[PDB]
Amino acid sequence: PIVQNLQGQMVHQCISPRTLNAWVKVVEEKAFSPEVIPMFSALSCGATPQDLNTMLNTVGGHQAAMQMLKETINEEAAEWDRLHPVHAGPIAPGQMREPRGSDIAGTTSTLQEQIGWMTHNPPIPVGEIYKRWIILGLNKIVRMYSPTSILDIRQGPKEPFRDYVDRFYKTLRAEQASQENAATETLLVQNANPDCKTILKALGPGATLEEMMTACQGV
Amino acid sequence: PIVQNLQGQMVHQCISPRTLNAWVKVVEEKAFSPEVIPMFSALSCGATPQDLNTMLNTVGGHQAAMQMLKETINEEAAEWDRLHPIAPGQMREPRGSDIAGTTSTLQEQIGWMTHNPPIPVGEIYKRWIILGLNKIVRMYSPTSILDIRQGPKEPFRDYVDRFYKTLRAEQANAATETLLVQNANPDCKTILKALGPGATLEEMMTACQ
Amino acid sequence: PIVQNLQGQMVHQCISPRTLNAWVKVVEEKAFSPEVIPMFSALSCGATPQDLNTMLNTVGGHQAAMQMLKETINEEAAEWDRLHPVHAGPIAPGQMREPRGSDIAGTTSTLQEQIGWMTHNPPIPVGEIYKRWIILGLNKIVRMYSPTSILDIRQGPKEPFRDYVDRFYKTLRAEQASQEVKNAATETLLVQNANPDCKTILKALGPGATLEEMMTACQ
Amino acid sequence: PIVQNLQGQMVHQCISPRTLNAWVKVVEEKAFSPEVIPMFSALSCGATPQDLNTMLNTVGGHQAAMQMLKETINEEAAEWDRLHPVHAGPIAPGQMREPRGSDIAGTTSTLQEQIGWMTHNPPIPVGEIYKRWIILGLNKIVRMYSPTSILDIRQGPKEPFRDYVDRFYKTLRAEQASQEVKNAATETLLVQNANPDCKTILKALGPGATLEEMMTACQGV
Amino acid sequence: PIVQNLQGQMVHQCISPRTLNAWVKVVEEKAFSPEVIPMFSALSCGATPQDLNTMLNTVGGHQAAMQMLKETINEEAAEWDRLHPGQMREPRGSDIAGTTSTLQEQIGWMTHNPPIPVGEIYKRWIILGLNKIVRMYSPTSILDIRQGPKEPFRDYVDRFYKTLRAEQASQENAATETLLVQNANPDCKTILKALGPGATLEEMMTACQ
Amino acid sequence: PIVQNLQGQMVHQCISPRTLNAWVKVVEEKAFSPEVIPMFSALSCGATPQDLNTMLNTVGGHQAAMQMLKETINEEAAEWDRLHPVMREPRGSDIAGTTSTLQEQIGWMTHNPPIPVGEIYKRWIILGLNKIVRMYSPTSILDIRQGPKEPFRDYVDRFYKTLRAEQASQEVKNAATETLLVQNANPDCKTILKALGPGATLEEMMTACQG
Ligand SMILES: O=P(O)(O)O[C@H]1[C@H](OP(=O)(O)O)[C@@H](OP(=O)(O)O)[C@H](OP(=O)(O)O)[C@@H](OP(=O)(O)O)[C@H]1OP(=O)(O)O
Ligand SMILES: O=P(O)(O)O[C@H]1[C@H](OP(=O)(O)O)[C@@H](OP(=O)(O)O)[C@H](OP(=O)(O)O)[C@@H](OP(=O)(O)O)[C@H]1OP(=O)(O)O
Repeated sequence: PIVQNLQGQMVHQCISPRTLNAWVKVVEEKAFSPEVIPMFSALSCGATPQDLNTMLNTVGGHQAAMQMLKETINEEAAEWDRLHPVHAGPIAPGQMREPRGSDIAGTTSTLQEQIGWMTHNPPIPVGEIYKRWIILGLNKIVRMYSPTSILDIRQGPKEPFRDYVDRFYKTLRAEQASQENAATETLLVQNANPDCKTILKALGPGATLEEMMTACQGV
Repeated sequence: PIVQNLQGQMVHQCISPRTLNAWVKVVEEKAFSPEVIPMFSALSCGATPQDLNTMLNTVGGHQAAMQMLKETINEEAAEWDRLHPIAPGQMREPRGSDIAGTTSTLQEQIGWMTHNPPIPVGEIYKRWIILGLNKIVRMYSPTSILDIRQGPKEPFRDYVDRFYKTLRAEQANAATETLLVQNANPDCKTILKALGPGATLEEMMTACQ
Repeated sequence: PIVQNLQGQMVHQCISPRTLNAWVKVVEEKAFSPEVIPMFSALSCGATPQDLNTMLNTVGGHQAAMQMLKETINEEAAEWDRLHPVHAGPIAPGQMREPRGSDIAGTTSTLQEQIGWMTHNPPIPVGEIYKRWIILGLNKIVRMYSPTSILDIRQGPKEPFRDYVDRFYKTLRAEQASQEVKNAATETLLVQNANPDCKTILKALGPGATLEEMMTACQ
Repeated sequence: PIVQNLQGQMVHQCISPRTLNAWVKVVEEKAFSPEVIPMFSALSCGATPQDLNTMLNTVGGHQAAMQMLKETINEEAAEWDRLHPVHAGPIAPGQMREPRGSDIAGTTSTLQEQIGWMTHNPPIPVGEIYKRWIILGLNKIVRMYSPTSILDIRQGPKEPFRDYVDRFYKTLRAEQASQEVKNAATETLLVQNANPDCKTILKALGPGATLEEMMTACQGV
Repeated sequence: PIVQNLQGQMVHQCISPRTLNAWVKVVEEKAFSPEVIPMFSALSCGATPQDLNTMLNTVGGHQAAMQMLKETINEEAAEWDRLHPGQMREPRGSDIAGTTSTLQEQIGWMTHNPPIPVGEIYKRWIILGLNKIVRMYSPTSILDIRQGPKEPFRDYVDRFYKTLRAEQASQENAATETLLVQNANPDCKTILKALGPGATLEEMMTACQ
Repeated sequence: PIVQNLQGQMVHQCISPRTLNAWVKVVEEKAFSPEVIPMFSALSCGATPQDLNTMLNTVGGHQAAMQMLKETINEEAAEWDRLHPVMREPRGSDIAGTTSTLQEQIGWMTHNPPIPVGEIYKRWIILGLNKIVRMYSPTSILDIRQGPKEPFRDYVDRFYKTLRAEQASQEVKNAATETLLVQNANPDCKTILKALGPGATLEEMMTACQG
């Protein structure tokens, strides 16, 4: 990554073995659960395109997801090339060549060029752009790899309400690739067992989740 | 987080993998026991709203508690917007979603936190998060304090352990402790009542040994 | 904690996750064995009252011991307030206010104030004072939670002398006897409670035998 | 490795035990799967030829692959010597002798000479050149140790399409030591080797479908 | 410990949790095998008497050995007081052992010009006591190490020099070579005597391969 | 070890617990396999004689090998004293850290020009470890024969692993090793290898015998 030292310099630093092993183990253990996407975004803090490619390429399995991710990266790179055409001619002294789509993705750019863009005045954050594309692709992968539909989450006859809500919002987070309505509240209240459904319907509209789980604690 | 370097400057630093793994494992292993809230407050030392959202979002399970936490954060953000509705260099004040890192960038968060005077959006957001976590800890407590009664052959030390564990869970005030003397078995209750008021817990546990 | 940087300044540093995990695991694994108190004193090196409260509050179990520790801390704070009365007289124009009992315990003081007292010239080491109180309370807890009395430590018929002396001095360390009481109780109880073989051998060594000679003769 | 410190100096640093153990365990657990090569490239960040030789020599097994790697390194060194004949003359003042093939491989060069080449202005990245050669040899080893041909990857009757594509691009990555492998023949072989149901759906999607659309259309079949 | 930072200054540093855990686990796993003494000497690099007392006091078991070590430290302190009955004050025996000296005084002696290494002296005493403990905790006598009928010579020499290192509290003579050749099984004994006197261990183990 | 700080100075640094534990675990797990010697050379990077003695003395087992190593170190020190008759000049035992202090070792290693007592001692230690590795080698290269159904890759693995063990080195390939390699292969792979002809690289040999 590119981090700031003690002398106030933006310098390049080798990616640590702890970060590599952490990302590899996160992918091995959690597959493409939603919480993988924050973790990735946290483990690639200040990363260069080379570091991002390193994190993605060290994954051994999930090659379908990785190939999808390459297709998404190519789409976003083509859009970047359409919106930011690199002008021909020679580069002025003291200036950097403008990055193509593959330059942001670390395919046709060197590490020295990536450091140059990221530490230039004004900076071109190629690492953050590439990370944005990668996070788009990973959102697609998370939505695709979601196992269960939200319509199939129904509270058991003797299942506690807390576990039912856990499965509900876990499934919803998996299918939306996001933790961010009225249809969700109605689907939530509708799929409860008769007791909790009667209590929740008795609570009236406009109720919060804390009140809902408090009213069904032990029912 | 935003930390002070060995040269005296307040700079931004990437959140360490050990802190992330430590928080994730704390949530996975301890669920929402009370001691999770201090640990969190220690692992988010000097954290920005982005770092707080990172710590909360890396949690895989307990999505009911996390959604409750989002509701609490939205409530506190709406309250902030209600309590905080032109100079040349008048810096913009943070909205509710700006403190929560929803509508603010890392550059803006560092801007508020390092301004003169500073607006510690990280500490405010951490205050809201700790409120929500207090609610979650209070709800996830298994037993009520009124249901903590000393067994016929239960040692007094274990009974006090369960008593103050449950009490700590439900109080995420001082008159509740009176229940400790009331819910003891007849022997220990008679001895403790004989000790009178002003008796410390050490004397109580010694008298019932 | 408060540590020294490169330019010789005493600055505040966030408590590391390794120290937190080390303290939590020490409490979980060793309960309130005596060696926990030195370990604590080592893990809280240079700690502020906030850091000490963090270390105490991260303990999940032993809430009876933690409440006892809170009572002891309140006692020592009240004694501090008794020994340092707030004087009603002429204060110097640059006279900094002295910390109260609750200020040293981190209850009514902020982190900036704690750093202020600890880094002042001359310093008021509120962290070391609070750590002294906490170590007093932990001493009480260790003394109370000691399972066996020293009078009940008797060498087994086939128990090796090394294991018997190990249990003897472990129990003695747990009960915390003064050097005179530990020397008398050690001289009479140690030799007296040995099995007939080791007792005969030890008696054959003559008076004034050191523990090394006693354990060598019974090997 | 040669890294930059807090004061912006390029200094030599002893290779860390964590990097050594990480590389050794990666070789022990993953053998010569493709993902080993990126990992290597990450663990040898800023490495000198001496550090590269250290990482390669700490490998205990796979001595056939290691000896092959020595042959590849010697070939690339001979090619370097063919492309850069050092002039039989005296070294200019304030300069360094140009590195031969064995100098880049750390065989006939000292650590101080490697630091000299790597920290000179302009630098001669002997570590990056040697790493390029090593990555060539490791690419050969990965392609050779690939167990299955891409032609033998056929979707099972009840195998999910996601697992079939996983095995497909995993095998293809192993056989090419690369992930930029998706062309026309791979897309047609991919659609062709699917089970009748998924093959009918994929052909019904039409030409030019993305992999996301292909796996979405065959989800739950 | 007192270590040198990146700016060439000798400063005091808090003992790291990794060193504490390393020492505690070394004592728990290896007990008082000889190799514990070098490890200790490595983990107490640059340590003050306070740090040494910290390392010794964190040991939970082996309280007999710890009391022995305390007695040995008191003996060496009494000997130091016997040898030492703008002039800086000299440290007494209890000052070197960290009993009657503060951390400020220890740093004062250790960082003076010329330095008075109270930490290295205390470490010398502690290593003496630990040598005593290692010699006592040795399980087997060297005279009882005899090569088995089908035991390889390499394993026999391993046990031989492990036991010898345990009873010497050091691995650094001729009676050991004669006892070694004497304690071999008949085959290896005939081969070793056929090698002749003055044979090195490499030749002895090579001849029995 | 002696490492470089921010002011460009060579200063002494306490040996880390992770390096000690790494070396101890390497000895416990790998015994005296050849790859231990590079690992050692990497874990003692910039080490002082005191640090080298620390790494060697923390080994709990293999006391026969450690005593052999002590004998080799004493031989190399006596030879150093014979070749260099007498800051004070270092003796053989001074380089081995026996009769020298840490301050003296730092003095020699940080002098201009430096006297690398750590690198000399490390050379001696690596000599002794080479002896130990060659002795602890289990099998002779002449006993490595390809099984009837053993893949050629595994046979070459055992071949060059055994050869590396018997020479304490990887630079071992020559004409005798190539002819012994082709000779000890099973009839099928031997026929294919003979069909390749001379000058065939190991890559071509392993490709021709695949499957
Ligand atoms: O006190 P800590 O926060 O736990 O700092 C440690 C310490 O780093 P510094 O002393 O440089 O701050 C370790 O250094 P050692 O002395 O053990 O070598 C280092 O380990 P490395 O040697 O592997 O650099 C480790 O870093 P890592 O996280 O990469 O394990 C890092 O811990 P933090 O990174 O968590 O601060
Ligand atoms: O001495 P230990 O308490 O057993 O500490 C180890 C050690 O961690 P540290 O050296 O950072 O304290 C391992 O680190 P390695 O050098 O083996 O890498 C680490 O393993 P990881 O590398 O996987 O982090 C492991 O952690 P884990 O529990 O996740 O296996 C952790 O053990 P504890 O966590 O029990 O302290």
